[PDB]
Amino acid sequence: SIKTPEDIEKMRVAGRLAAEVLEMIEPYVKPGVSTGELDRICNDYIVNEQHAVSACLGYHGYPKSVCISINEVVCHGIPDDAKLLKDGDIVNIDVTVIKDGFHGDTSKMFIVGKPTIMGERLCRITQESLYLALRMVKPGINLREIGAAIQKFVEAEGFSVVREYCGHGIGRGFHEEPQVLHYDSRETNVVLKPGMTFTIEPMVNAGKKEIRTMKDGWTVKTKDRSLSAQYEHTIVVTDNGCEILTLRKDDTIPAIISHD
Ligand SMILES: O=C(Nc1nccs1)C(=O)NC1CCCC1
Ligand SMILES: [Co+2]
Ligand SMILES: [Co+2]
Ligand SMILES: [Co+2]
Repeated sequence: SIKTPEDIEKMRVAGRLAAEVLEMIEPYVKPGVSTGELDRICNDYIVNEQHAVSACLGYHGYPKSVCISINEVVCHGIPDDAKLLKDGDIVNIDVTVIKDGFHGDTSKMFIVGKPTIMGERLCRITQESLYLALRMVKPGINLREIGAAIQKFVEAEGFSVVREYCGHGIGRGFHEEPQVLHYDSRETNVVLKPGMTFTIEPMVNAGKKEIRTMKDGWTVKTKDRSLSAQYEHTIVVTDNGCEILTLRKDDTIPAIISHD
């Protein structure tokens, strides 16, 4: 749908909160911490300090506040008090906060302790795949073009794009239309218009594209057990570009992108 300025104002708030959860949690992502504790830290911050709520907690049956996906876990990794992070791990923490009725959805990769060459590369390339997509967002561009660009970039770096999961519209709803595929598909025919709000969250595997759902029904792993990485931002299409609503202090892309 198309958001009104009033709606967007609220999404800036929700987006900022979600981004601040990732900024706040970064220092905590080190060797020895459990994903369960990280989840608790995020939730306590969201509820007690931001006076907001995790959109993930309870969503479609999800049992935790954030999704934490380590190494080969592609997405929806369930925080676990017994799962400890260690040197070299690449970890995605996907956050979604609701505030004043609107959602802010974002994720980033954290590398624990000493990064491995491939781990740093996969994360960097993945973030750049998101950045290149964000730099294309403007009225008139077709979402299919963005998916094509992401895939082309990722595969040229020897990595694969997960097909199953995609970006999504967002607002009062967590996952609204349209679907934002991260690969070229004729199924995609959406011309961007001002006011549209959605996410871009490419999941990239170091190995093959195939994935598999684990026994908990949420955790997804690469079929070949290769490393996987993902970054995500929620944006609003502006009259001549876009505004990243979940920009962080560490992001290396501007919040307001304009074309012409
Ligand atoms: O439900 C999804 N993600 C969640 N993260 C935390 C709680 S729920 C999700 O990505 N769903 C998509 C796959 C099916 C429909 C869209
Ligand atoms: Co999800
Ligand atoms: Co997300
Ligand atoms: Co999302």
